[PDB]
Amino acid sequence: PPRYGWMNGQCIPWDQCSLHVSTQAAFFGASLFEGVRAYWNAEREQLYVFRLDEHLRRLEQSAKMLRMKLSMPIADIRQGVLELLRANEFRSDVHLYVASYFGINHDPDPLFPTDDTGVYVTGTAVSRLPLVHTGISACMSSWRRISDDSVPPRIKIGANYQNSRLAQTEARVNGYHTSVLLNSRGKVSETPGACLLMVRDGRVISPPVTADILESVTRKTLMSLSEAELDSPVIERDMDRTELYIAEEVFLCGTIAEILPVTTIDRIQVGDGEVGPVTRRLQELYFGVTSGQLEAYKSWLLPVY
Amino acid sequence: PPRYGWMNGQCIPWDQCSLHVSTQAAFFGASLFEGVRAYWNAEREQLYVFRLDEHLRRLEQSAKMLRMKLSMPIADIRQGVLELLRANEFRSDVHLYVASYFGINHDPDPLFPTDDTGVYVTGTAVSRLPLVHTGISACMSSWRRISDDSVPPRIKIGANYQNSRLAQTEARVNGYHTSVLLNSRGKVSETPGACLLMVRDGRVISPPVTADILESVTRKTLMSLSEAELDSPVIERDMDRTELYIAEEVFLCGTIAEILPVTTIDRIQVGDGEVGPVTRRLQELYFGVTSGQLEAYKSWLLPVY
Ligand SMILES: *Cc1c(COP(=O)(O)O)cnc(C)c1O
Ligand SMILES: *Cc1c(COP(=O)(O)O)cnc(C)c1O
Repeated sequence: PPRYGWMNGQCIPWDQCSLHVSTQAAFFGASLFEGVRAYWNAEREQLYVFRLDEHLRRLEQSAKMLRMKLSMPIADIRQGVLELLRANEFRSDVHLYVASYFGINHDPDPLFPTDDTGVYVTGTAVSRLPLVHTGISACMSSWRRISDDSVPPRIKIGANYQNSRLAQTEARVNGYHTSVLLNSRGKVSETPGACLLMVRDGRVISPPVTADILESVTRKTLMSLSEAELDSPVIERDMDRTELYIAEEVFLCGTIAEILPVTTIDRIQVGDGEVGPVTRRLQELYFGVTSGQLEAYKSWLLPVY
Repeated sequence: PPRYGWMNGQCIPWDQCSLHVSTQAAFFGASLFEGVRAYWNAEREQLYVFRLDEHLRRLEQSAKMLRMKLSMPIADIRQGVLELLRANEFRSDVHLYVASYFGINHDPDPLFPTDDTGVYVTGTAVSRLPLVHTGISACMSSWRRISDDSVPPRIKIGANYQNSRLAQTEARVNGYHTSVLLNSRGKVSETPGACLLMVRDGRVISPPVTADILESVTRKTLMSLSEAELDSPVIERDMDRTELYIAEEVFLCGTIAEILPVTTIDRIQVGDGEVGPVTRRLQELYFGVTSGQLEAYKSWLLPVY
């Protein structure tokens, strides 16, 4: 485990990174959060946080819809990420959670938000799953994705993961790495913890932001890279379940997930069942960008030391 | 605030009733819980927990769907409720939360449930809102109720309250005590924290358990009372929004809510705008039962001292 976490402006022993059970955060999962990765480059001896700004922008914007006042400005939270990476002396890849959470209730009504707000940042060392090279199996879920006008999947909040937990538990129980949820219009949305893209007739295709998905930072990154580097704009259109059986390639992306090739869906082979060239190409760009090997994209990276 | 709470088999100072931020409970709101009320009877000097068994039965059954192993048997949790009421020396009405929660992750996948499980019980003194006598205003919500095959409202888990928080925040922002959500079939489901019933053509009517509601203990109680005492079985049928404008009465029920008469919906007067006779009658029965004044129903009550 790591030595420290960071809460409300200071590093503190990991041991005592705690919320009272009566806080809205602990009880309801009412924490708005961002997953952020830092990538270690051995040649150079540097750690690069990836697109922290896009993450912080999304947190601040999501806080509006929740009527949640940030406990401190995002600039200070940026400072926090730095303090935390450094206090733990991480010399490898790191997964971070940066959170703004509701605290103790200020009101007789327990379902109304409070003004008592805090922030914390957690990081743990991680390394790349061999599944990134191998490819994974997915199944279609029996669960339907939560809807925008009910519990918006566009807000990355602790509470919104129940829909994910059910889909993901079922997938694993049935022998798959993950599953694909249809939304209430019967179209492809995403996977419990990652956006889904496919290749058909030479084009990269992904569901639009109205398909009940989170608007992934990694998704947006791949869209830019496909456009700028492969001269292949990603087409955002609704997708059907049965298209995945005929696509040339399918793969998933997100901060934690990185880029995961999907080689079987419900045990049907995607294309010829191998990791596809577009996937590989996008993996090469993405790993290149995040580790700081491609100068053109350097302004996405925050050096830590 | 109360002096103690109860966690994992023991009373401990309220101050240190805490979860680590990395627990599934803290982060996702992955706590299965029951609201339970204890009622103080001044003549007699006794505290009666109401229908604890029905609450414990629902918790254990809900734990199955979540693949959550109870940390201890329900009999021990019953013991816990007693220990806690007594350690705090409560001599008035009490609201309790009894919770089984997921702890630290045992698995690389953060969306898969762990076997590290605990339980806790919280209680605070409360007293009856004057709104029980006055009646409240409701509005129809712009938010739609979460669905069974997405995030089941039948499971009372921390995480499932986001849908409630949004509806309830909006209600209060707009000058109402609460709101009524339609489900995805466009029918009446419930209110953020209470089931809804109405009276039309002399009959008490409530949405069925397939309208995306929690199967309320208070709901079931009122159904028995209406049947046994008023000779008026509650009819369980879908209800439309526009029926509430023409009903003779509307009222809400749940543990925390008790029985709340609803005298306006979207500022339209329900019936003649006064608390209705059926509501009053059901309030009299319900307050009679819970405080231990009606011997016929004594076996619903658990005496504490
Ligand atoms: C966080 C998340 C993703 C990944 O998005 P990023 O912004 O790339 O981290 C995808 N889907 C869901 C459901 C998520 O919560
Ligand atoms: C707990 C709850 C109720 C009330 O049910 P009881 O079993 O009477 O306590 C009603 N609706 C919702 C959404 C709830 O979570």
